[PDB]
Amino acid sequence: FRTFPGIPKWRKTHLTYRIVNYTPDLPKDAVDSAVEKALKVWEEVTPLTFSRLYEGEADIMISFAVREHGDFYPFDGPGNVLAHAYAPGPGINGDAHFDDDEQWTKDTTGTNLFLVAAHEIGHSLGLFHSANTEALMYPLYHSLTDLTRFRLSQDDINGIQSLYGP
Ligand SMILES: CC(C)C[C@H](CC(=O)NO)C(=O)N[C@@H](CC(C)C)C(=O)N[C@@H](Cc1ccccc1)C(N)=O
Ligand SMILES: [Ca+2]
Ligand SMILES: [Zn+2]
Ligand SMILES: [Zn+2]
Repeated sequence: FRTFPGIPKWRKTHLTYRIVNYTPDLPKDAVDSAVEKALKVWEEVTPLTFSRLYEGEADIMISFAVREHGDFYPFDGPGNVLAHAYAPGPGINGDAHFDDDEQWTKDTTGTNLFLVAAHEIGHSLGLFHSANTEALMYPLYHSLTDLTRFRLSQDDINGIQSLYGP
């Protein structure tokens, strides 16, 4: 497990993400919105303030890809999960690859570029793996994607209470 205290591998409580690429299916624009939303309430919980790439490097950068790349999770094509992501520090710091195999969709999900985002974004920092109802860890895209107040994992939130160092 990652996270805490005084935050992960960042000396800022004002971070960023970067959709390196953005597969133009949701569209690219609604894929940015799938991510950017996820981000938004992750910044209500911790003291952090996430946003898209202010400059330089980021926290969790993401590229789309996995039509069948073969990293972690499965390139399963449109439908299923999709992110074959791995941790903050390890990978292009906070690395996640989202099935460009999909045709991003939010038809309940099918696949929506939003939870690959949540799973990734929460995965990197340290709100990484649990088992609840609403959590980023509630483990199969049919989520509580009401990202107005998504209310992340309550356990992996106890790690966002670290991000929250200040
Ligand atoms: C983003 C979050 C939802 C990821 C979860 C849980 C997780 O944290 N795994 O590490 C997941 O990977 N679930 C996969 C496991 C594996 C394939 C990587 C799954 O059950 N996927 C469904 C996809 C799905 C989606 C909608 C309807 C039906 C089925 C499946 N392959 O049966
Ligand atoms: Ca898939
Ligand atoms: Zn990959
Ligand atoms: Zn996971």
